Amino acid sequence: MWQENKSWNAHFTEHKSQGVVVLWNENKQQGFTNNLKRANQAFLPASTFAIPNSLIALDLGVVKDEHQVFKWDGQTRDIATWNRDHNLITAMKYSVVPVYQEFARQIGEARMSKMLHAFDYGNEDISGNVDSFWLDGGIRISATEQISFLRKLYHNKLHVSERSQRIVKQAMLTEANGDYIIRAKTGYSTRIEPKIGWWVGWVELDDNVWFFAMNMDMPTSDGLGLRQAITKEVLKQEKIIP
Amino acid sequence: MWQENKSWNAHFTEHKSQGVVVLWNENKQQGFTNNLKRANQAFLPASTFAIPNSLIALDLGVVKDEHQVFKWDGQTRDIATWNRDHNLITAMKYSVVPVYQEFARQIGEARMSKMLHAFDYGNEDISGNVDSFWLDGGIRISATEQISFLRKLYHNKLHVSERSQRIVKQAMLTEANGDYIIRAKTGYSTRIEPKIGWWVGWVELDDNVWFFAMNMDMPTSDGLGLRQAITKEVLKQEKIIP
Ligand SMILES: *C(=O)[C@H]([C@@H](C)O)[C@H]1CC(SCCNC=N)=C(C(=O)O)N1
Ligand SMILES: *C(=O)[C@H]([C@@H](C)O)[C@H]1CC(SCCNC=N)=C(C(=O)O)N1
Ligand SMILES: [Cl-]
Ligand SMILES: [Cl-]
Ligand SMILES: [Cl-]
Ligand SMILES: [Cl-]
Repeated sequence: MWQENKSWNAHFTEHKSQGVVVLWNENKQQGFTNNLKRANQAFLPASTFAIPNSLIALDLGVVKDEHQVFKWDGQTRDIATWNRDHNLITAMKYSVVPVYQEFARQIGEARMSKMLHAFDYGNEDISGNVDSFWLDGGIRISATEQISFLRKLYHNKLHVSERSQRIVKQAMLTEANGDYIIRAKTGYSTRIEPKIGWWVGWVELDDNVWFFAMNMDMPTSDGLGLRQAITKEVLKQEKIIP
Repeated sequence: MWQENKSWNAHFTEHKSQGVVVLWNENKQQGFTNNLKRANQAFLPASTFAIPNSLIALDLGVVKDEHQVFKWDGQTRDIATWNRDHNLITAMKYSVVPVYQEFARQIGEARMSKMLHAFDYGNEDISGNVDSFWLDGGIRISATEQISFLRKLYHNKLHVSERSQRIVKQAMLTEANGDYIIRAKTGYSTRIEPKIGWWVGWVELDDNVWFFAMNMDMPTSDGLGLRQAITKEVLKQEKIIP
């Protein structure tokens, strides 16, 4: 099921990094990883929680559709792309935490807990503030657990409406060309050590789908680009992308 | 509120070509073109008919979803990408005419005629073979009529299910990056003169949608890349994409 290829460790050590890459081949039902222990270590999801958050908000009617405008509250925050109006698409593209905090408040602790357990999402513990539990609370998820959750979302197998899953997968669109399509979500956990960066999603090919989930130590914000770069080095090495 | 900007003709003249580019700014509700007369001139849709054809097939249940396999009939044809199995996604990516001909045969003349009237699609005339009318029959559509049809599709306003419109817009995915998303469909009309190439779709920005419809004379197949190249030249000039 899960095959450890320690050869991939060079992709982190060459960048003075520490992390895990997890790949799942949907057609052969095989998984690969550089580090089995870290692949099964759970971390704060950070902005990768935007995928289950958006799913629940859509299914419960908190969000009508991907065109609904969420107004900026006129308060300037550190990330410049946050200080403007957003919809479901740009909220995910720019990881607009205040938009998702409002989602969680409208969803409520009771319904958030039931959906996360139905999703089998991580440890299913929303301990902490309902608007911040994925940033400084008790919810934790591993790379392999991200893969399992994403595989259900791809097949529309999650216990929400098919429309909700289609819309969220549309918002996950990150990159597309004649060779591949990448639907993914970035993450950056900073409020509790260890500071890590996430990148989870999948690569759609013509005749296969390659799921991926990676996290890596992120002591400073200068290495955020390594999240996508290290993953693409593994995808290139594995003949998945040219 | 159309605006004719003959400056764009240089993008055609540089390649010793002739054609029309039509842009629609959805936010401002204003249009732009290099040739107003040709913008309203109707041609055979050719493979751009894959958009309404897939919509009808999905809504009628002829296609269950985007994963359903349409097996190759065994006949070797000129374009090698046609000689394999395809789903709704790869059929649109490779413009696999035999797949779409099979769609039209299962839809039938009566249901195809009424769907096109409901769509207000072009001259709504499906005269000819039920599996070739968009290639050598009587159906005609202009660039401005293509944009009219695409704007309804973008807002889920066509008189089919919202699900079928979402799936087709997923199949239209052509290119995406951090700057823009393009959902579009190419076309090459070769059976009846004049030989023309098509490119219709839209460019999704964070804050706006730019619908485009272009057609150009295509005497030989070696200029097909000019369909996207000239459109991007126009999009770059108007500061729509970097
Ligand atoms: C989610 O992981 C976070 C949020 C919890 O802070 C957001 C913030 C960022 S990048 C912030 C720094 N930008 C430039 N220096 C991301 C991200 O994934 O890029 N998500
Ligand atoms: C639709 O417009 C046609 C069909 C009617 O033949 C298909 C064929 C092509 S050409 C593919 C590349 N051939 C040589 N380079 C297209 C197209 O739009 O590219 N659609
Ligand atoms: Cl978030
Ligand atoms: Cl959608
Ligand atoms: Cl076709
Ligand atoms: Cl999409």
